Amino acid sequence: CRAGPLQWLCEKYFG
Repeated sequence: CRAGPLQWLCEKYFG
């Protein structure tokens, strides 16, 4: 995961 632009996305959706 891109730990900035997608960080929120990865945590929320992708666990």
